[PDB]
Amino acid sequence: QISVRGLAGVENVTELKKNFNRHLHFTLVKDRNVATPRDYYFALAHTVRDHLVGRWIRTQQHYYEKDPKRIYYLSLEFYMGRTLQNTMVNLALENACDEATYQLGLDMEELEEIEEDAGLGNGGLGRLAACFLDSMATLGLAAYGYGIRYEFGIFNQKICGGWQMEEADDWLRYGNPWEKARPEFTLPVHFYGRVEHTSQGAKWVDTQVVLAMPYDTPVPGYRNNVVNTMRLWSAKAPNDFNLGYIQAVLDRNLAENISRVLYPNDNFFEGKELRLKQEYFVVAATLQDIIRRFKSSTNFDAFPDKVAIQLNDTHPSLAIPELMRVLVDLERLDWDKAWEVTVKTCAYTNHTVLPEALERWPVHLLETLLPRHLQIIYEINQRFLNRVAAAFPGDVDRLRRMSLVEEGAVKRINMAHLCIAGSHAVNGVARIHSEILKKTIFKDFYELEPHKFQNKTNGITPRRWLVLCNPGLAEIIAERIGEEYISDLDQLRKLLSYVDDEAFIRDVAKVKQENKLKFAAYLEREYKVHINPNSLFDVQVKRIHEYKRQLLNCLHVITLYNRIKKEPNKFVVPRTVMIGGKAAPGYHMAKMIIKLITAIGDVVNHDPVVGDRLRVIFLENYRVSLAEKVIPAADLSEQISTAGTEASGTGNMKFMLNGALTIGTMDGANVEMAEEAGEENFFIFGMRVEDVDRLDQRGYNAQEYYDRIPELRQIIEQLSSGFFSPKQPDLFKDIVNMLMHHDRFKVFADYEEYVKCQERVSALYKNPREWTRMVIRNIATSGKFSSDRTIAQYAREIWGVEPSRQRLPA
Amino acid sequence: QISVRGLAGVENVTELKKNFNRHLHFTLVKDRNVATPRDYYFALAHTVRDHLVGRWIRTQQHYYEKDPKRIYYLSLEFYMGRTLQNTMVNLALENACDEATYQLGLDMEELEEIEEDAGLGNGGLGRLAACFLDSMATLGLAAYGYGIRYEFGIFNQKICGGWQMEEADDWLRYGNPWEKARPEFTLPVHFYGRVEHTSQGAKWVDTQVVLAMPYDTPVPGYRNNVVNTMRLWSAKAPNDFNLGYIQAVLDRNLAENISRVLYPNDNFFEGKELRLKQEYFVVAATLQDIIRRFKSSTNFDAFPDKVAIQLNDTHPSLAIPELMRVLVDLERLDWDKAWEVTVKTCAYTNHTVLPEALERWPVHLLETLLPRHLQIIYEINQRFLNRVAAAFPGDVDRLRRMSLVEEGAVKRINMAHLCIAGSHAVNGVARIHSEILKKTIFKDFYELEPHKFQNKTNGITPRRWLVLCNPGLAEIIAERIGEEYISDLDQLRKLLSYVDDEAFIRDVAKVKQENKLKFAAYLEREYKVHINPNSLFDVQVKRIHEYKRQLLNCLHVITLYNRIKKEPNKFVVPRTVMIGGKAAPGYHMAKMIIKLITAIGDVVNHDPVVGDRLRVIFLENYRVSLAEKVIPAADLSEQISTAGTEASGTGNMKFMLNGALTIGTMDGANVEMAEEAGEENFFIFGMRVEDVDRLDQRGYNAQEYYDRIPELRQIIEQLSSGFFSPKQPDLFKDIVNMLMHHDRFKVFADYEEYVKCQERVSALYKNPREWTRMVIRNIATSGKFSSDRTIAQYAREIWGVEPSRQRLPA
Ligand SMILES: OC[C@H]1O[C@@H](c2nc(-c3ccc4ccccc4c3)n[nH]2)[C@H](O)[C@@H](O)[C@@H]1O
Ligand SMILES: OC[C@H]1O[C@@H](c2nc(-c3ccc4ccccc4c3)n[nH]2)[C@H](O)[C@@H](O)[C@@H]1O
Ligand SMILES: OC[C@H]1O[C@@H](c2nc(-c3ccc4ccccc4c3)n[nH]2)[C@H](O)[C@@H](O)[C@@H]1O
Ligand SMILES: OC[C@H]1O[C@@H](c2nc(-c3ccc4ccccc4c3)n[nH]2)[C@H](O)[C@@H](O)[C@@H]1O
Ligand SMILES: *Cc1c(COP(=O)(O)O)cnc(C)c1O
Ligand SMILES: *Cc1c(COP(=O)(O)O)cnc(C)c1O
Repeated sequence: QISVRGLAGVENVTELKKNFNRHLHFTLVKDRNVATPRDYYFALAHTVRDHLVGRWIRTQQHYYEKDPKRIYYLSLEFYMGRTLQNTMVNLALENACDEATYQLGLDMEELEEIEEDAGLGNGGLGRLAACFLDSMATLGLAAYGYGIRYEFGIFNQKICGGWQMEEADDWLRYGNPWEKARPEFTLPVHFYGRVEHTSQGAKWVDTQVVLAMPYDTPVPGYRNNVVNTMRLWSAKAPNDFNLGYIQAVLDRNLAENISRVLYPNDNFFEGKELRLKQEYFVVAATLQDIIRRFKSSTNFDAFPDKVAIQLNDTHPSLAIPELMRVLVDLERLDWDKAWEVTVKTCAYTNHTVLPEALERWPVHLLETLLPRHLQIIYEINQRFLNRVAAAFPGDVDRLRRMSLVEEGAVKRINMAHLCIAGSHAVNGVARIHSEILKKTIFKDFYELEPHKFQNKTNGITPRRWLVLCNPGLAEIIAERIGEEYISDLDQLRKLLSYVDDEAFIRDVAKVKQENKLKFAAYLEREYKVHINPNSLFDVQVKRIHEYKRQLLNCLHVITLYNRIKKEPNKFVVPRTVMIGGKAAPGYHMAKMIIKLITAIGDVVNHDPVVGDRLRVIFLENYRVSLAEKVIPAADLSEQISTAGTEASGTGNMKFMLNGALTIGTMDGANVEMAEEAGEENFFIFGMRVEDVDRLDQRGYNAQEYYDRIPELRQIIEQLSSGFFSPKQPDLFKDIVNMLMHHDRFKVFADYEEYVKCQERVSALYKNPREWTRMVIRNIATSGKFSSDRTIAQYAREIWGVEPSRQRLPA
Repeated sequence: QISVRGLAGVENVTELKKNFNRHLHFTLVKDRNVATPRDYYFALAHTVRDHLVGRWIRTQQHYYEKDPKRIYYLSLEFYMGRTLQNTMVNLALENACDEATYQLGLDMEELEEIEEDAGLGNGGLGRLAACFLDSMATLGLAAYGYGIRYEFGIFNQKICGGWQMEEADDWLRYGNPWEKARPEFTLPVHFYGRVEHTSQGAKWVDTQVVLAMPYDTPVPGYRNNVVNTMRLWSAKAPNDFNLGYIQAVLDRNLAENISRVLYPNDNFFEGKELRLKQEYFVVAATLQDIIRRFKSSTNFDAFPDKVAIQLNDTHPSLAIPELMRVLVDLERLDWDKAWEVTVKTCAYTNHTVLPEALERWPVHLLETLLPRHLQIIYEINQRFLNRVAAAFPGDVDRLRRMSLVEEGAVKRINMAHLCIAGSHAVNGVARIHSEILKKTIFKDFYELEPHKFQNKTNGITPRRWLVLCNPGLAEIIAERIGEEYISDLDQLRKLLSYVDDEAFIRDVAKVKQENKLKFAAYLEREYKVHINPNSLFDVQVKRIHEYKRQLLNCLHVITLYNRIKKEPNKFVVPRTVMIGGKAAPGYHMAKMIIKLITAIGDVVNHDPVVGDRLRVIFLENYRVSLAEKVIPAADLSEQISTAGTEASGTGNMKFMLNGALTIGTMDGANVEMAEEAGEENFFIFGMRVEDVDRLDQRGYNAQEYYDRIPELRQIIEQLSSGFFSPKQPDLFKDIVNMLMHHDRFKVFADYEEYVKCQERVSALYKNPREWTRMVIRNIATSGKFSSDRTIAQYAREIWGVEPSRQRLPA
């Protein structure tokens, strides 16, 4: 059908067909008379997977021979989503598989919908790791993603009576055809115990052992025959574990619980023992694998020339004292030499400045669980602070501020401080965020070691986030500028030459309308919800958080509703307002925000006077596969966090690439997006970081805004009085009370400017041709936000390796 | 190499080779440069498994079309052992696979040793189920084995300091290539709750749900292209289970523990809740599957014409009240009609008369866990006892004896009574055992319903237990009488014509010597133990139990030792005495017996005066794969249980078929073995059942034997005084005290006759030609003990179906 999907050659189609039938028979043990769509999905998955095998084996063989510097990306989260389509795209098999299945009487799109998301992350941080793996493979880097194979990923969200309910995501129930268990490379991980000091160094003894069993998933690069590995560890008890008899066998679950479930908090630290066990488990198993591979190339001076470890936030920070432990206690290196190796090997990426998100582990927990690591952390701290004292003599308050050990009611270790001390590079994830790091929370560290601090603005992979989810747009683009942009997204700038081309304008607008029709249809089928496909699709999808200000969106929606009720017969641009995202199960205010949104929908969607001029829809169970459907359908992207709070954002970039205009604050990467597209082509509003600081200095008083803005007062009165909850009039009191007396995110302060900016959005939507022209200017300047650009920068500026677009032989 | 192993055709060998290489690449994702023997085993297993698929699909298709009566064999235990060789044997692929692997530079025997036993049973009862499945497939019956897929089977036994230690049998660690998960046929099972009575019958409500997920294993018949199914259920929690958040997900293990571990007691009832859950779980899931398959053929009058359910002991006895529950509560049949259907569908096999082995469940447990089933059991009991009262008016003690409900400190349900009331047939497992049932524990039931009681003497499959484990013997037999005997074992009678044939005598003796050399070699390799291969191999392998009297064997061994010490320079026939078996982890006396055996070895094996005239070896970790090695090597089979205690025995039959002579009591199937071979060709000794009864009537006084037999007194003094435990002189006091004051199994009473009989064994071993002639007479008359004979009898006399030796088309 479409060119970017590759060729459907007769020989290939014929071979895919027979391999599909072979798997259906020999692998699934079914005949076509009792096979279900799920069986057909599996037969296709095994057929496609077979094409990865040769490339996977030859890629790993190649790294063994060439011995390049290896990149180890450590993360507690990898939000991969579905794998089938991505694999076809990267191997150029999509059209051929479409043809083969069609000849077999099957609709491939239908089979794709059967696959479960691999949801081993919470949101942005996890999904960034996934885009990064795709880019590292596409750029030919010898890169390995290491994490935990959670049995249960991020929970499935059900909405019941307008409230979030959670159910376990049993993603492995039907099997996972994309992983290969490797029980032969199982490794031991130690916990608890005690330290004993001998004539010959420290020894960690009397430990409990848990086994780490690896499962390997292939990561194909884009049409370059490179297939890298993501290795995820699963916890297993040893067979003599606890070894009356029956109870000892049942108690094996204590050990195996380490890999059972993903902690479901986004941007929030919960200091539980099980989480600490997960963090050490991934680090300890991974480092043994790293050292093994390094020895199979005795002198660790070359270690940093052959190994880079990138810490995705502080969650794998124990890699620093673990590497020291191994080098000092096991390999017998002197401390100073070991520390030199460690610093040159490790680099740290920070993804947040919110205080409640920073990891500060109680000393008593580390003391019990990881006694030798605590000793090492203390020694690191003493040596570090000796350097600080030498650099800033007499500055005693600096010593307390910079210490890895925090004093107080309960002593804690600040893991960010540990990572900075033990890494040769520290980066933020968007220019404004990296600046904020140097000016505020890490200022002291920047003054001691300015050379460590860098920026690496985030990106997204244009394979998944354009070619895969929006083939219509990819095609009309390729028609004008060829296919090269898929691995060189900066080529999209060539599209500026078409901003006055009538045919292109029409095609861009047509693709959006088709995407909107398709999404409107999906809504009716799977959720029996009707929507007007000619309305402006106004979408805010991301995790539910106070800092992301879904509440500000709600205030605008109610404003719109109230204005319609006031002048029913006045024309207003019709909108469908869609808000989706998951709340952490323990985050009460986030759960209340979900209920407010559905409550607003209950009123608005059933008021005859509104008609279909305004609809408010809560999109249930937002996840990667849903993002792939809704983002291509969106007209307006809401990126409205309080300035200074969203470190980068990446949903923002997905919307830009897919033909939505953005309404947003000057926060995170929004700043760079506006810079690339031009401020005239972006709907910017609200306080800047400097304005937020000014307000904090004089004191934020929400009452002032309530007193001066009658439309806002009306909304608050509606909320308090029970207008949106007739049977439970005080249902939203916690929300009102937060907004009026302890709003850390200054929702009222940006309300007036937000509403006025939304009016400018509506005015532009009334002129389709100029709306589309502005869309073309955004798509055309989205190239900087490819994760290929991001990864090339990490490679050259942190890891010391050169990317390559050269193909291995098939 | 050898004929019974089939043909090695060029086309087949070529195809096996390329499929082996294909699996190594695509399935295992390895190249030959990093592959290990384990990878090679897996590649071979997948290659062989592919040959099962077509036959498996076509067999099950065939049953769907023809709609024959289906046989459901319900068991909590299936002791399958290894699958690779058995599969090759039954598909005629052994020689071809041997040739293919040899051409690839691999030794197939080596690869076979990598496979784990599937050890989902304790011993005889579990292994009987496995032989039965093989026979049902070989006889073309539409038969299904249903059980539980335990994550951990029977524990691995390690001996440390002469004591048994247990370690978990993590048999699934590397995967199981022989099963197919079928998550699509998952079914709900209910627990707890309460009963509510409506206008329209009872309703079981407020239950907790556990899901039963099936895994299917193929069961190939011998060269007939039939492949039946063994379906084993695994426990899974529902996704809303327990649904703070993290704890709710971790608590899923409560539900999943149902299928975690096999209870490791042989012939001993332990009344624990988890065991009851396992029993209901298998029954409830299985019955839904049965009914489903029956409806997909509304009138249940035909149910017994289309379904037979065989209960392997009382462990699945809840099938009776569950079937009633489904028919009465769900399908709305009247009670009397439902009971008629149930009785005609169910049949019960009893495997023990030991009181401590009989299941008697506390009423309070059933009341809490299965409230509706308890109501039904009460109703069954009332109606049954009404029949008894009508038949035996005024006999009130009979009413209390026959009741399903036992009165006392704690009320219990007698599950054997339930099974008899609810089955149209009840059988024992050897003629003497079936007689014992009618004369003692089930006498009252036999008087009420004589027609229900039958015998079905046990058997073993001659595929695994001759062709597979003793190819040398199978071949020298086939040379004389052709290959037909492998599925018609009665043809072995033809061998009586060769009892005076000098060439045959020599060949039989040669095969035994080769087996003994091979086993002696295995001992040195894997256990660094040296043995004299010219000695008489005297073996007792079976679970460790007081009733099996390993202790009597020990007394003979010590007698032999003491006699040598007394007259060192007198010639005695050299023996290697091997004893193996597992003790239940909580069975203290059994663990003490293991320690006594190793203790005797420590003394005997290191006494220079004994030399290699006597060796005592404890065979560690006895299991099906070890049985396949040691049984072909044995000269003397010890089958020495107290008369009346071993219901049948099946190890006895394995030894007979493999060229060992038997020393044994007239117990279980030993009686029928002696009858078939002739008493002159069997070493029979000891009390008969009638003698044991006589002694019990006058009172067993062990002191009498001690007082009259000086050789016995000497042994007891040695045990008490610390001769076999220098550092812990009173280590064996529990044993001595049991033997002298509370021996339920009358070890001393059979001692004199046992020792004298062992002397006759030694005298015959001195004459190789006559030893071998007697061996030929045993092998030649072992035909009755094929499980094909047994299954043909169940089919004709209980299930109402005809066996068939006709081949399906390949
Ligand atoms: O090896 C992990 C899984 O191995 C499956 C298995 N997987 C593969 C396999 C084979 C090829 C593959 C190629 C790409 C990605 C994944 C791949 C996986 N071979 N065997 C078993 O079916 C499953 O129970 C087990 O957990
Ligand atoms: O850099 C990728 C993304 O990382 C998100 C992010 N996620 C987390 C996060 C994610 C999971 C966490 C779990 C425990 C403790 C803290 C945690 C913090 N921190 N930062 C940022 O909010 C977003 O702007 C960003 O684009
Ligand atoms: O389906 C059960 C197992 O399915 C394996 C699988 N097994 C088969 C299969 C395929 C053919 C078979 C033929 C005979 C016996 C067993 C057979 C099993 N196909 N897929 C997966 O690799 C494993 O993770 C999963 O538990
Ligand atoms: O019939 C097969 C075999 O069954 C054995 C047998 N095994 C059990 C057994 C096995 C497991 C049990 C678990 C719980 C409670 C009772 C249990 C009883 N009962 N009988 C007999 O001892 C043997 O002579 C016999 O040949
Ligand atoms: C991209 C993405 C995110 C990140 O969105 P932000 O708006 O940057 O927070 C979260 N969840 C999913 C499923 C995504 O695909
Ligand atoms: C046959 C067999 C048994 C049964 O032996 P008995 O001597 O009849 O108790 C027990 N265990 C294993 C492994 C077997 O193969």
